[PDB]
Amino acid sequence: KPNILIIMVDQLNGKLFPDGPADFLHAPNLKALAKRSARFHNNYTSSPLAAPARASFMAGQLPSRTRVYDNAAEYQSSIPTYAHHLRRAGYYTALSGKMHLVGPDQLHGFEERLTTDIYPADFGWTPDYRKPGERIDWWYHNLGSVTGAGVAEITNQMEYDDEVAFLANQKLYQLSRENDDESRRPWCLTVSFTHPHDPYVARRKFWDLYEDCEHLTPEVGAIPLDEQDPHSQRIMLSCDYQNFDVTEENVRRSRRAYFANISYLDEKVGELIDTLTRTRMLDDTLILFCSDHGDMLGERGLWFKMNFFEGSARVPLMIAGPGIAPGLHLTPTSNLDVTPTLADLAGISLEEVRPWTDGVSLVPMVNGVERTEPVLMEYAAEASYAPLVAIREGKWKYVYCALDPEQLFDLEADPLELTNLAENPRGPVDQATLTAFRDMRAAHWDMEAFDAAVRESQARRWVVYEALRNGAYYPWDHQPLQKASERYMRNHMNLDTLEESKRYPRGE
Amino acid sequence: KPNILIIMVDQLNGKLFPDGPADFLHAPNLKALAKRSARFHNNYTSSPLAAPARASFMAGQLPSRTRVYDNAAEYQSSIPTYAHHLRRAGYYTALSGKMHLVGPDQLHGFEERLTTDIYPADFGWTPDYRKPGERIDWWYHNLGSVTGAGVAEITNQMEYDDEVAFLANQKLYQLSRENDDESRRPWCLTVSFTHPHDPYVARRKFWDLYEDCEHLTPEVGAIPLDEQDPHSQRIMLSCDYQNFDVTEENVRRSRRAYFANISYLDEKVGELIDTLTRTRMLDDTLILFCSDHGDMLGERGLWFKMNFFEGSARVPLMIAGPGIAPGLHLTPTSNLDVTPTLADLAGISLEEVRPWTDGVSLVPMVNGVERTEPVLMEYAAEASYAPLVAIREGKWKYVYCALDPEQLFDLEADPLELTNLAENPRGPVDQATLTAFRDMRAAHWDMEAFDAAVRESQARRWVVYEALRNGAYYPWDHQPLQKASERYMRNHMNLDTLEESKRYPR
Amino acid sequence: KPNILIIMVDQLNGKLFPDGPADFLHAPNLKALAKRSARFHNNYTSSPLAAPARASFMAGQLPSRTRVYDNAAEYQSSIPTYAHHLRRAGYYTALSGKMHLVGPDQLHGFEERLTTDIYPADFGWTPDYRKPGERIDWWYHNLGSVTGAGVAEITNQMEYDDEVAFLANQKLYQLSRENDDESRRPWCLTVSFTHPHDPYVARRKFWDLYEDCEHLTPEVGAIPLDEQDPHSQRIMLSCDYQNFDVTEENVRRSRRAYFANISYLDEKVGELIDTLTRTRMLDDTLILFCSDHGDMLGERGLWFKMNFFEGSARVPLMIAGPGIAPGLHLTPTSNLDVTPTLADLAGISLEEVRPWTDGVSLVPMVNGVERTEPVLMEYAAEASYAPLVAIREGKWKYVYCALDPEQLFDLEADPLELTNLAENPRGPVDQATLTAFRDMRAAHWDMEAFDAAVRESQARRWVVYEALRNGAYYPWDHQPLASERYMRNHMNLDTLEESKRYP
Amino acid sequence: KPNILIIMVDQLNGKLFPDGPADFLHAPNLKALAKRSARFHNNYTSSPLAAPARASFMAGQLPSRTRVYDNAAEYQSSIPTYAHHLRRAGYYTALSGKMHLVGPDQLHGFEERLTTDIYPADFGWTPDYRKPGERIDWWYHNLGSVTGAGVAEITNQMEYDDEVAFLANQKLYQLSRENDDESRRPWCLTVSFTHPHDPYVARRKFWDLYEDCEHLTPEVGAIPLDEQDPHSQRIMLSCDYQNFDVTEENVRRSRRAYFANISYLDEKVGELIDTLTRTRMLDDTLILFCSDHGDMLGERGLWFKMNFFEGSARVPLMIAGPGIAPGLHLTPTSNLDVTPTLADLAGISLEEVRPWTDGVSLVPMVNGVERTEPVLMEYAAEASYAPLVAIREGKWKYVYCALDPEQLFDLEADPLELTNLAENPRGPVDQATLTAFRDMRAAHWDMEAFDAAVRESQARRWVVYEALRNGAYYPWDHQPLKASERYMRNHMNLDTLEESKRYPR
Ligand SMILES: [Mg+2]
Ligand SMILES: [Mg+2]
Ligand SMILES: [Mg+2]
Ligand SMILES: [Mg+2]
Repeated sequence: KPNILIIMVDQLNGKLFPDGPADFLHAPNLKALAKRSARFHNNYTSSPLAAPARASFMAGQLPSRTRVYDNAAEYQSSIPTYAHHLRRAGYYTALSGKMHLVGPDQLHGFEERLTTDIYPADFGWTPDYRKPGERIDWWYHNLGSVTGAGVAEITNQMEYDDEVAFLANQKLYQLSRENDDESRRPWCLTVSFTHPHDPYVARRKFWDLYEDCEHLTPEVGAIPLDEQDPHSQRIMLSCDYQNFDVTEENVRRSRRAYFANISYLDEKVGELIDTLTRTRMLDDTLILFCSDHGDMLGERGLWFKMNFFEGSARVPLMIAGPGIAPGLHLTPTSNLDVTPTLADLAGISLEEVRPWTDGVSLVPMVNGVERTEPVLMEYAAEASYAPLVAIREGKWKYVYCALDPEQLFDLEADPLELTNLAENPRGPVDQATLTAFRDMRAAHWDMEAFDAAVRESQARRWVVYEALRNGAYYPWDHQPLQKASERYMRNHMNLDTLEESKRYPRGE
Repeated sequence: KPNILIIMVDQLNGKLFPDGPADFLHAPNLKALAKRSARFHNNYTSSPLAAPARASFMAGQLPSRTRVYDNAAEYQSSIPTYAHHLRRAGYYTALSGKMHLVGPDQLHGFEERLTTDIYPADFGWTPDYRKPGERIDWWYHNLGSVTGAGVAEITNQMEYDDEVAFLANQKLYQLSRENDDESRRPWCLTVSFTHPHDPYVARRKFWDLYEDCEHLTPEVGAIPLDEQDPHSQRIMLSCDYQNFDVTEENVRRSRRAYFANISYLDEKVGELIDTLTRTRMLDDTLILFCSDHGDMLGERGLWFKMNFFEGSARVPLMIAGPGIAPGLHLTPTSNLDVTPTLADLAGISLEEVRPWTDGVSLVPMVNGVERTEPVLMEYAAEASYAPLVAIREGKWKYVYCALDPEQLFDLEADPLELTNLAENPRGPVDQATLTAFRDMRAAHWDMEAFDAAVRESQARRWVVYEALRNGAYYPWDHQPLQKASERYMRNHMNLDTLEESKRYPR
Repeated sequence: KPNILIIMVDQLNGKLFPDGPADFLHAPNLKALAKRSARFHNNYTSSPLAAPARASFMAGQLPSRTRVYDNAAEYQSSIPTYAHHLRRAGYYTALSGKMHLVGPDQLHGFEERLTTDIYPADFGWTPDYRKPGERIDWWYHNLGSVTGAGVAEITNQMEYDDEVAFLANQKLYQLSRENDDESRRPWCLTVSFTHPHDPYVARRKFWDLYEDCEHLTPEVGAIPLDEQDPHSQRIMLSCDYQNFDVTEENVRRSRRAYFANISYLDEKVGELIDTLTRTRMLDDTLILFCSDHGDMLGERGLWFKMNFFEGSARVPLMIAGPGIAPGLHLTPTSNLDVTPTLADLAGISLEEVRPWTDGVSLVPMVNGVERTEPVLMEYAAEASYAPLVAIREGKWKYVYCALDPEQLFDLEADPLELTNLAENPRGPVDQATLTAFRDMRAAHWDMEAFDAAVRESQARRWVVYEALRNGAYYPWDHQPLASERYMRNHMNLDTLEESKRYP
Repeated sequence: KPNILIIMVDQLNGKLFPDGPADFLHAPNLKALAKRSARFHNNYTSSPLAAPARASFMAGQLPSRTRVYDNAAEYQSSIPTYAHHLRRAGYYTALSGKMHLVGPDQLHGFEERLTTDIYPADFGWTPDYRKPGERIDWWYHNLGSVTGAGVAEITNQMEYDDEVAFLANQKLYQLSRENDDESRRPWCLTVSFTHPHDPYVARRKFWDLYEDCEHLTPEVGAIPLDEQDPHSQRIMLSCDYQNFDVTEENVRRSRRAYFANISYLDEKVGELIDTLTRTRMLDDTLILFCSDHGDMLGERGLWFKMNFFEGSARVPLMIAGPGIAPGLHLTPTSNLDVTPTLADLAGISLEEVRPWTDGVSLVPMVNGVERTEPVLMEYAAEASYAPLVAIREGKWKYVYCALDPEQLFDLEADPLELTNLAENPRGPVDQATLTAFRDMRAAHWDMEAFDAAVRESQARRWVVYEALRNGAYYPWDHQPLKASERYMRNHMNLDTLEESKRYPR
C-alpha cells in the first residue's frame, strides 16, 4: 500500500494549470511535479465556496448530500470521508492546515491534525434566504482585497502557511523513523494551504518575480451591472462593488500578488518533495495536487468565487507516483472524484466506497478507459437567493437557477463563455441540447426540495447561533495536542535507546 | 423571569408516582415537593432508551426527527434544545450530570456543564438491523443486574451522583451571589442523576428502609418465552435470559435496592431544596422532576426498558413554583412537552418555538385547560429488528411494528395490559378503535421510510466507528473547564473586595 | 587462470537493474546470477550509441581516443582490445553475436567469431557537422518502432539472437572437451545479443508475462519540444518526432515488448548457465553481464539513446565467479572499466594494460577498496552538431557542449534529472560544484581539438564512401569459417568418437 | 574522359632514366613510350621504402600524414587514394600486382584486384625505436642478394610478374569488349610489377643482353664504415654488411641481372602497349610509368633503399597520351604529385582533391607553366632510430635527423653527393642556404612530435601483433574472386554469348 501526500491550496484558478502550471508562472517545483503526473485539465470544484467544496471533497459527496451548503453549515461527524476509508484500510491519516470544517468535530476521520484552522468552526457565516439583497459586511467578501493588494513580509495567511509547511515536513521526518519497521502503517498526509486566497498580499521576494508579467489584466474585462446576468449582479452587490473604485492598477497589483503567492507555495512544494526524497519515501508515495475552488481574478469584472464560470469553478488536479501514467487528460473531471480515486489507489474495493460517494475513480481514465459520467456542481450560499446547479458534460456547461435565465455554454467554440446559447441558440442542435440538459437536471435534482432544505438549515442555525453567542462562549476550534512530558529525552526512557529510535536512516 | 431547576433521574418507573411518590416509598422530600406540584400521572417517555429519550427530551422532537434512534446515534449540534431557547431568552443555563449526548458536542446549548457523562459519547453502541438476533455482550443489558443486586457503600453510579449533587448545590450557592444584582440573568440548572438505573445496588442506610417492604414482587409475573409477544421475546433474548436463573429472591433484592436508590435520590432532592431555601431563591424558582424512561422491574418477567409497556414507558413529571397551581392531572402527557412547557414558563412566545417542537406546553393544563393532543412514542434500537411506534390517546394504547402483531390496550379496563384487544376485541367499538389507530399511524409514520432511515444511520456509523477505533483514539467526553488561576484569592484581585463579592446574604 | 563468459545485450536501460533485475521483471536466471555477483548499480556507458560504445568497451578507451565517433567510423585494427590482452596472456578468445565493428577488421583480436554481425560494417551511417540540422531517414532512428510495437514469433533480431545463443552453447560444449588436458588454454567467450534493442516486438510467450505490468509508462512524460533542452530538441527532430502520433497505447506496447524481450534474453542466460553447470565449467568461470548503452523508453518523451540522461547512459554491470565477493556497489563505474577489470582478473599486470586503458580495474573495489576516479562519457554522432562530454562523480552529473547551456544534476536529490542546477542552482555549493566540474572538464578534454578531429573523420569518410558505392561492392561483413568436421576418412573412426565425447 | 594505364615497377633507380631509359639499357618499348611522354627527370619518392612509398603514392600524402611509417604499419581504409577520387568521378578502377598495403583492407578504393600481393599484409615487419642498433634477420634486407645474383628461368618474382602481366592484358581485352557501348565507364588499370626489386636473378635471355655492358660497376665505390655518414652506417649494420664478402664480381653480377630484369619488364611493357593498340584503345589512353623507390645498386657501397641519396630516392616518372605534350622536365617533382595529376587529367576539380593531397598536379608543367613547390621526403623505418626528413628545392638537397649531422648537397655542382656543404660550406651563400633550409624544415615538421607518433605506432603494434600470432592465424591477404558465371553456362544465350565476348565485331 503506497503512502499518499495530498497537497491542497485554496482559491487557485484552474485555468492557470493548462498542462501543469502555465509557462508564465514561476513554479519550477510544481512544473517538475506535473511532468510526472496525470494531469486533469478540465477539473471542477463541486461547489465554488470554501466549506461546501471542502466537505464535499472529503466525503466525495455533493453539498446537497453532505448538507454543508455554506461556510457555516454543520458537517456531521458520522459522514465518512477519505480519512475514514483509508484509516479503516490501515492507514495513519493526518491533516496539516485548513479544511474549514464547521461544527465541534474538527477531525472528521483524521487521526491527527497538526494545526488549528485559519477560519471559524462555528455558525457565524450563515446566509439567510429570508432576506434577499442584504449583505453582512463583517464577513461577506468585498473588493477591499482588490484595492488593498500589495507587498508584506508577514500576513495572517503567511503565518498560517509557514506553520502548515513546517509541521508537515516535521511529520514526514517523524514518519520516516518507521520506515524500517515491517509492521508500519502506510501514511496519508494532507497538507492544506490557505494561499493563494486573498488578501492579495505577497512577500517582496515573490512579488519581484512578476515585474515583467504579461498576464496582469484579464482578457475579458469588467461587464457593467446592467449588462450582467442576474447571479453575477448578486455577486457584485454582495461584494459591495458600488463602494470601491477598482482601477486598472488595482487589478494588476491583485493579480501580481496572487501569482507571487503561487510562487510562494511552489517553494513549499519543493521543500515537501525534498523531505520525501531524503527520507527515502518518494518512490512509495503518491502525490496529489488539488484546490477547493477558483478565483475569477477580475475576469468579467468579478473577483473570488461563488459562481460556475471557468475561473471560479475550474481547479487544478494532478496525481503522481507508483502506477500512475503521466499525461494530460481533457475529459471533464470533478473534485468529487478524489475520494473514490484515493480509495482505489489504496486497494479498497469499489463496493466498499460505492454507497458513500457520488464521484468515480479516475484510475481507469489514467489507464486509458474513457470516462463518461458528467460533472455536477451546486451553490447555495451568499449571493444566491435560491440554489444553483450546473452540469459540465462533453463540451457543454449548463447552469440552472429557478430565479434566473438558464445559461448554456459551448466551451470548445466559446472558452470564455461570452455567448449564452440558452438565450441565443445557434440552431436546432443548441435547442435540442438545452432540452437534454433540462432533462438531465430534473433527473439529478429536485430544486424545490433543495431550496426548502437550505432554508431549514439556515433557520436552525440562526436560532442556535444567537443562543451560543449569549453568555460564555465555548469554542470549537481545534487545539493540536500537547505532548511535552513524552517528547525528546525524559527520565522514564532509556537514554541511548531514545537517540537510536529518533535517528533515521540508521547505521550510516 | 423565574429561575428553573430541572431534577432528572434515569430509569424511574412512572407507575411509582401515582400522585407524587407512592405511599410505600420512603421519599419525604419528593412527597413534599409533589404536594405543591402540578403532577402528571400518565406521563410517557418519547422513546424507551437513554440517548433517544434524552435527545428528544432536550429538543422537544421525536427520534424520527432528531435522528437519535439509539444509544450511539449522533445528535447534531444545530438542533435547538431548551437550553438554546432559554439561553436565547437571556438565561444562564447549566447541566450537572448525565444526558447521554452522542457526538463531539457535549453541551447542545448548555452554557456550562459541571460533570462529564457517566456513559460514552461515541458510536460504539450502534445496533445493526442487518444482523437480527445477534446480541453484543460487552454493552447489551443482561440479567446479571438482577442476580447481582445488593448493598455497597460506593458504586460507579453513586460516585457519579454524589458528585452531580455536590456540584449542583455548589452552583446554586454560586448563583445566589448574584441575587442582589438587578442586572442578573435568571438561571436554569439541570441536575441529571443516573440512579435508579441499574446496577440495583444501594447503600445499607437506604436498603434498610425497605426491610418490611410489601412491593418486592411484581403483580404480573414472568410470562414464559413461548407465550410472550414477539417484541418481549426479542428483549428476553437480548438480555441473555437463558443464561441466568432469576430466582424470586433475585427479583426481591433488585426491587428493594431500586426502591432504596429512590430514597438515595430523595435525600439529594432535599439537599437541593434546602440550598434553595437558605439562599432565598426558592420562591422565585420553578422545580421540575422528570425521568428519561422507566424500568419494568420484573413485571411480565421483563427488566429495564426498550418497550412501550407501562413500566418502561411511564415516567413521572411534576412542576412546582411561582404561578403553578398544585393538582393531579390524568390526561396523558409526554416528555416531548417539557421543552415547550419550559419556553412558555420563561415567557417565550409560542411562535418562537412552534417550528422546533412537536409537543405542547403543559402550562394551560396547569391552569385548568383540557388537553386533547395524543402522545406518540418511537423505538428503533437494540431488540428491535424494525422500528416500533406507539400512540397513547384517551384510555387507549396502540403499538405497531411491521413485523409483529398489533397491540391495543384499554388502560382504564386493563391497566396491567393483559388483554390485547387487537387480537381479542371485546366488540365493534374495539374494532373501530383499532381501525382509527391504524389510519392515524399511517398518517403520522411511513414505517418503511422510517426503517430505511434507521438502517442508513447504522451503516454510516459502522464504517466511521471502525475507522475511529484504529490508531490513536480521540475522545469526545466532556471535560469540565479548569479555572484555578481565577478562583478564590489571587493577587490580581482586591483581597477584601473578593470576600464581600463571595459572601451572600451580605 | 579462470575462464571468462561475457554476456552482453544491446540497448538495456540500466535503471531496470537497480540490484540485479528489477522485481517487476520476469528474469529468474539473471536474478539468480545477480545474487552471487558484484553488482554495479551506477554503471555508465562511455558513449550512448552502438559502435562508439562497443569500440570503447573493447579497447577500454574513450571515443576521443579510439576515434570511433559514430556508427560509421573505422575502428583501426592496431588498437589493442581485451581480446588482444587476454589472447596475449594465453586465452582462446571468441565472439558470438554483435559488436558493430566498422571497417575491414571484423575480429579486432578475437581468435574466432561464430556469427556475422547483424549490422553493417561500412561507412554508410556517417554524420556531417557541416550540415547541422539534417536527418537521413534510411538509417536514422525513428519512432516507427514505437508505433509498430507488438507480438511476433520471429523477427530479424530473434533469428539473430536464437543463432547467437545456439552457437555460444555449442562452443561451450566444444570447449568442455579440452577440459581434461591440463595443456588447454583458458577461454574467454563473448556472447553479444541484439535484444532488447528495437523493434519492440516479442514472442507471445514473453509478451504474456507482462499483462499485469505496473511499469508500462515512464516516470516522466513527454516534454514538449519548446520545453526541452537543446540536445533533446536535436534528438527529437532526428527521429522525425513530428511525423509520428505516439499514443499512450504505443508507449505501453513498446515497453511491454521490451520487457518481454528482457525475459526472452533471461531464458538464454539460463541456457548458458545450464551448459556451464552440466559441463562442470561453472565453478572455474567468471561471468560478466553488460550492455553497450540504454534506452529512454519514452521517458521525457524520448526513445532510444544518443544522450546522457539516466535511461540512455546507465547500463547494467555484474560480475560473478571465482574470487568475486557478491555485493551491491553504489559508487559510479564505467564500461571503460571492463577491459582493465578483465585483464586484472586474468592475472595480467597493471603495467601491461596501463598504457592502453582510460578506465580502472574494479577488482580492488569488489574487495572493499574505495574507487575515487570519476566516470567520463562522450557523444559525437547524429543529433550532435559538436561533441558533448559528461562527468559523473559522487552524486553529480555534469554535461558540457560548446553549443549548449551546461547541465548539472544532483542525482540523489533529483534522480529523474528534472532540475538543471547549472541554470537553477539551489545555493552556494551548487555554484562551487559547477565551477569545479568546469575545471575538471578542461583537465580532461580539449573541446576545440575534439570537434576538429571529428570533422576531419567525417570528411574523409564522405569522400571514401561515395566512391565505394560506385561499381561492384566489396563487402566487409564477417563470414564464419565441413571437410574437417564430424567423421571423415582421413581420421580414426573410433578415436574420433572418444575425442568428441565429454565427460 | 580518358582511360588511364599506370605501369608501376618496384625499386627502379631513377638515375637510369635520364631522358627515358638510359641508352645502354635494352628497353625499346620504354624508350618508344618515353619519346611520346612528358618525362620528369628529377622525380623523387616520398619515402625510400616499399609500403611507406606506396601508401603515400596512393594517397598523395606524406608518411607523417598517412601514418604508414614502415612496412608493417596499418593503412587506414578511410584515407582517400587516387582510386577513390577516380572511382567517384565515374572510373572503373583495378589493380593487378603489388601494392604492399598493410592491414585487412587490400583494395583501398580499387574496385577490383586481380592478384594477391607478393608481400605480407600484416604487422610482422615492425621496427622498434626502443631497441636501436638491433636487427631482425628474418625480414631485414641483407647483402645475400648481392652475393647470390645469377640466372634462373623461374623465380618467386618472375612467377608473380608473369601472372601480373597476363591478367593485366586479359583485363585490357575484357575492357575492350565494352568499347562499342558508349555507356561504358572509363577505366584506370594499375599494373604493378615486383621487378627490378631483388633477388637480382634474371632469365638467361635477358641476362645475355648485357654481356658487354659498361655500367656493371658504380662510379662511386664502397665507402668504409668509419668514413660513412651515420645513417649509411646504420643501413650497413642492418644489411649485416660485416657477414658478407662482396666482391667486384658480385657487384657486376647483381647489376647485370638488375639491368636484365629491366629488360624483362620492357618486354611486358611492349605486351601492354600491343594489347592497347590491337584493341584500339591506345589513342584514348593515358600511360604513366612510375616506381615506388630506387636502389643504390652498390653506389657508395650501399644497396637497396632506406636513404635519401639519389640512387635510392630518385625514381622515374613519365606520362603519355591524349593532351600530353612530350618533353623533358628538370624541375624536381615527387610521387606525391601523381594522385593530384591523375585527378586533374580525369577532369576532377582542384578543390575536390586539395584537402586530400600534399602534392601538386603536374599538368600545368606539361603545359609550360613553371612549378615552384619543393619536394619533401620522410623516412622512419628500419635503420632509423629517429625520423629523417629531406627537402629538395631547385638545385639543393637537405637531409635532417635529430641524431645525425645535417647534409646539404648542390646537385648541379655535385651530382654524386660527395661534398656535404653543411659541414664544408663554400661561402656565405651556402651558409644562408643551410639556414633557409633549417627554417624551412622547422616550419614543416616538429621532429619530436614526429618521433613520438612513430614510437606510439610501433608500441601499439607490438602489443597487437604478438596476440594475433597466438592461436589460429587469420590472414588478410587478398583473395581474387566466379567460374559458374564465366564462359558458357546454360542460363545464358549461347549465340548471344559468343557475339558479346568477340571484339572487334
Ligand atoms: Mg476556499
Ligand atoms: Mg436511561
Ligand atoms: Mg547498441
Ligand atoms: Mg618496394
